[PDB]
Amino acid sequence: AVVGGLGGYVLGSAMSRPIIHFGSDYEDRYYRENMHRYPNQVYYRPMDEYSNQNNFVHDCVNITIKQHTVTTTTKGENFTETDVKMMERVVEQMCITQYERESQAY
Amino acid sequence: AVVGGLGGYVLGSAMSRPIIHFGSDYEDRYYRENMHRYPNQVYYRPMDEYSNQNNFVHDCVNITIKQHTVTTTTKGENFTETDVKMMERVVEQMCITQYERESQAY
Ligand SMILES: [Cl-]
Ligand SMILES: [Cl-]
Repeated sequence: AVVGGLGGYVLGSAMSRPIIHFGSDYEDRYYRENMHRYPNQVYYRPMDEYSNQNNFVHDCVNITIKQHTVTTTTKGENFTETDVKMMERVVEQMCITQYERESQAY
Repeated sequence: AVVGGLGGYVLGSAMSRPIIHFGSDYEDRYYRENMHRYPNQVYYRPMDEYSNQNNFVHDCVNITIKQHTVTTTTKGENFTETDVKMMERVVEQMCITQYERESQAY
């Protein structure tokens, strides 16, 4: 799963994901709980090619996220405690409905 | 991607994911925003095999979630507006760090 025109991009080394503080309590908790689903390294082009930080960082952010997006994974890889708790509730309701579907039609 | 011992399980038809109301504002919003990452149909065994709803629903919930978990997808398939906003912020910080890594060592 390689995004187009990745040639001449280099993958840097892992780093620690920044801890960010958004105002909202939702964003803060969401970020803690989900930050591991995001990249911990970026793609970039050689410095000998840039005139400033801004351009460097434009290509790096764009391509890093595109590339991270095309990457395959299992749905289960992504889920968290929260997802898990939430599927158990909704999948239970749905199985009760399937049950009713089966009793009525049977 | 088939979980073991799926034989004799049947996949029911899609339904509308229930809308659930948890007390917490986090859970409620999280669920709206994420409910589409969860199944909209379940696996189950023939009714002629059960003595009650509870057993039917035990197998159905367990296997449906296991099976949903092993299912492949792209990381980008999973992301939402929120994930996207969040990656743009963290991937920007990281690209700034990679930048500093490159300026110092260069
Ligand atoms: Cl590096
Ligand atoms: Cl059905």
